[PDB]
Amino acid sequence: VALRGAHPYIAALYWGHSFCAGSLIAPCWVLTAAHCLQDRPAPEDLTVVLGQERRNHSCEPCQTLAVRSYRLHEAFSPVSYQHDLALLRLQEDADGSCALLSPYVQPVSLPSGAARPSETTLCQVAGWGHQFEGAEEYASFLQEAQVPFLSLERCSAPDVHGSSILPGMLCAGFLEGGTDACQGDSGGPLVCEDQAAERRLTLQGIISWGSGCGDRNKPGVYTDVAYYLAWIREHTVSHHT
Repeated sequence: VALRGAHPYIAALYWGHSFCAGSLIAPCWVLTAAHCLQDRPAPEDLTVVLGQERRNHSCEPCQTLAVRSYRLHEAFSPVSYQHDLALLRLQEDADGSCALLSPYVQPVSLPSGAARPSETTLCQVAGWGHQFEGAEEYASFLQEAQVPFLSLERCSAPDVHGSSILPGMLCAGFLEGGTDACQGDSGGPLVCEDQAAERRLTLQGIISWGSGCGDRNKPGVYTDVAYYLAWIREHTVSHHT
């Protein structure tokens, strides 16, 4: 598998000094977490960079886009984080174009929903994660971890995430194994085996919440993209029908 062109769908989202990642699901659409947008920033103050290697760093294949509008799931809860997803409609330029697809910028495929994930499913989470403030020249690189899907039964254990796990959420990671809580970003991609899909890997999770960087790792909790599949289709459709 490739490495600088490793996760060409991952988007870097900026507002003020806050940060979130998301996933390019088509040239004009990015999928992220609703919690990233719950304070309702003006679309004009958002910046999306596709193809970025280091946060805050410009780069030759980096593409910077404005956002035209965005939609949070109408039922998102800021308290429990149930239904933690949003769509960004990117601003098209003079030509009707949004992301210029390239070897560094490519959309990720949505799950089929045919494929019901199991503890044997293999996944990957990408993100930048924790980085010490100051000294930009030392900005971290995108990194990735291989994580297994973690059953609802094991995730809802009192000892793991308890009654905090709600329908529409899924878990991935190791019970004690470690190292994802310091490397994922709110809204970032969990990409897993679909097999019943044209592509080998599809986007099956959006980084939602989990244990704090620094504490002992728990599995991360992700928005279960497949559960919202009709919501994502309906709000991206090209034509009213």
